[PDB]
Amino acid sequence: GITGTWYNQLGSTFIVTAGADGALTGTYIGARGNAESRYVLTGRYDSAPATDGSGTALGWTVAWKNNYRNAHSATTWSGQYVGGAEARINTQWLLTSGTTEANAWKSTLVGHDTFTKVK
Amino acid sequence: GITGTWYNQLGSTFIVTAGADGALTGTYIGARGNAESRYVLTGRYDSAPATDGSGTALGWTVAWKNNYRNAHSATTWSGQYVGGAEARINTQWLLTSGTTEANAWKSTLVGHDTFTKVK
Amino acid sequence: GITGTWYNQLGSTFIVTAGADGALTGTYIGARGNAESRYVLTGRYDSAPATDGSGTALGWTVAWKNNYRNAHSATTWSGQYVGGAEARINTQWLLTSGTTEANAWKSTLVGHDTFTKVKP
Amino acid sequence: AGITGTWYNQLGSTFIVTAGADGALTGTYIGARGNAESRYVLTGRYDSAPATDGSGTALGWTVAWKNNYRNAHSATTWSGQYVGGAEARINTQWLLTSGTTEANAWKSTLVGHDTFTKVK
Repeated sequence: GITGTWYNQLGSTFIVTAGADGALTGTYIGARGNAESRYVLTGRYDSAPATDGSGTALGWTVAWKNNYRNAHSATTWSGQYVGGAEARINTQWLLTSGTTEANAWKSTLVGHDTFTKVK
Repeated sequence: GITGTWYNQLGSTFIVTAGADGALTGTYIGARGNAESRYVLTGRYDSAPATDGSGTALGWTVAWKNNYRNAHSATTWSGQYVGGAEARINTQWLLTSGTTEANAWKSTLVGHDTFTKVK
Repeated sequence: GITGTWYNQLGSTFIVTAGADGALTGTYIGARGNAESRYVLTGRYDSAPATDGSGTALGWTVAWKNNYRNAHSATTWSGQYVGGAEARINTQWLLTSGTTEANAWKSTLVGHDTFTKVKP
Repeated sequence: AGITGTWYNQLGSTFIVTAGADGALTGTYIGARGNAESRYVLTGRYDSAPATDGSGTALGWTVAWKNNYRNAHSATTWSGQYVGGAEARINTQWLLTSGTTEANAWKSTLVGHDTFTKVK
């Protein structure tokens, strides 16, 4: 149930394929929906989750460089998939920007996001 | 630079390869260091970093399932590689465990890890 | 504005008074709602926020010890109050438990809470 | 409780705290510069009856970055544990939230870690 298209609250889309070996691969698209707004995503997920109502643990990374732009940063999302009619991926995220050593204390933003199969 | 064998403060080993396409691929070997403790890692990095002294942003994910055990959890690391002599990768991490909706609020741990090429 | 009784999505109640000197003081009441689940809270907030439509930064702590029990843990919430129609405080939080050295890598939980003056 | 006194981080900041019998933490945070313009009030909570099995003492505290001389419209919360001994330390994780507009709330909060010791 993870393979497919997921949308967040702020306009982004990510298309992902969950491979049988635990791999997540796809593309993350920023609000602009532009070719310049498409980035590669890669991650991992628990390919044999509990069937007791627990979610399916997963994570993925996007580095914010493509052929058109580079923000010298990477985001990682860590969270869980929950299936059913109200299916959702609930995540918390870390965004790290390349900095000098003196500025390393403010290198990393933290936040959360929920994705759904419909907008 | 990034490609090689790295060690965290606690005794774990991260064997990584950085591809020209921005990809990170490798294997994580927990403190014990036997086969049952090896897990697949995948991630992404900024393959064209700034030239002004800043680090190179990167992230990766490990899902804690292999052929021998499954913890129904995944860790994502978010940070930056700082080169020179005494190369290091400084990270913050998020470990999420699959949980029921009732326990979702305690699903994610956070910490920090620093990796070096010297055990 | 910030002073009052606020509720999170999971049933808890936050009773707070915002002092003129930037002090936050109050009581946190867990979902159960009985006296065994009342805890003291203390914090700080920006008492002179920007006038450009930014939120008001704030934070507070609750150690999870009262006269009835002691979880050997403490939670800090960091966030901003956003005024308006349906006023809210958006926060992220860190809960650290006391642990030994060998287990300090799993001491700290991270999460997020949204509070409103209207109870779910 | 071992906690009262002066604590230093590696980046050059100092904090002076008093640990109250009731679980109160009160004090002053002094940034690297060292002058009055770099002094701010701190308040928090700690576990006043920690376990005796060698586990750390959970605590947290908040500073809002406003004094009489300046206002950065932000606040930090530190969540951690005190570990006693000859080389006592407070190990923490922190969140720094800045007040922002709603359109920028997604980049409102930084996370990091810091360790404080009794010797500079």
